Amino acid sequence: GHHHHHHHHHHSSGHISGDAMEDKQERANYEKLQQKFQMLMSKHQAHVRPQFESLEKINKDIVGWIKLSGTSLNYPVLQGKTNHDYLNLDFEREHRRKGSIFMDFRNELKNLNHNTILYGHHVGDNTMFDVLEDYLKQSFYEKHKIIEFDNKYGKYQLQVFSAYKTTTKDNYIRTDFENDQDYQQFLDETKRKSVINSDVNVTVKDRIMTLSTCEDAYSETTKRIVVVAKIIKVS
Ligand code: NI
Ligand code: NI
Ligand code: NI
Ligand code: NI
Repeated sequence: GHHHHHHHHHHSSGHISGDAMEDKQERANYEKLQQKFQMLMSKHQAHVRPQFESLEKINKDIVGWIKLSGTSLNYPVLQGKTNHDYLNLDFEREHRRKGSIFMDFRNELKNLNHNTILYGHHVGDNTMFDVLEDYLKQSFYEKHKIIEFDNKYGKYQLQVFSAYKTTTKDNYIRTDFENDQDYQQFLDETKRKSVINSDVNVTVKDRIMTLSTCEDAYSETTKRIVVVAKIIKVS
């Protein structure tokens, strides 16, 4: 008939059965929010501001939405005053190990900085940023070159051009650069590190978005997966 998932998923705790009740409840909350957002989008076909003004009623910290068709990446983007505000908090401001997909506290929304950074968990249960790992394969990249990114000030597409693995020590990412030479070096370095080949033209006149896995404090994880994309304005 008309099914969004392999199996039917109950949303009310009282009807959720089986193992991992909590995980299923967390999943239910995202499914509910995805539905609310999808209806908002289909309704405001000519704009994007109303969609987010509606989401802000839930939490003013919801500053965007990121979605990749055919994958589990379909979540609200949170932003706090630090890069750990939403590390272990969901969009309802409830404590959750996986937290939220969140934007670096330094980034602007109305007029994007040179490099906009989003962070998310990668626990390997096919949620949040687990999808970034799939980008390390050329086959997957080719079929998922465009990611949707929306915010109150516009609708964008992220044209993926680099995916690689690094350490968890690499904790300082620049949002803007001293000059074109440094930005050019960053772009060149980004393509150089990529384990996948891309034909995307990115120049110093362009803006990019960095998607990075992020781990819990005092975690054993040693590697991070990074995916970088060129930001394209849709409407
Ligand atoms: Ni079933
Ligand atoms: Ni269920
Ligand atoms: Ni049932
Ligand atoms: Ni608390």
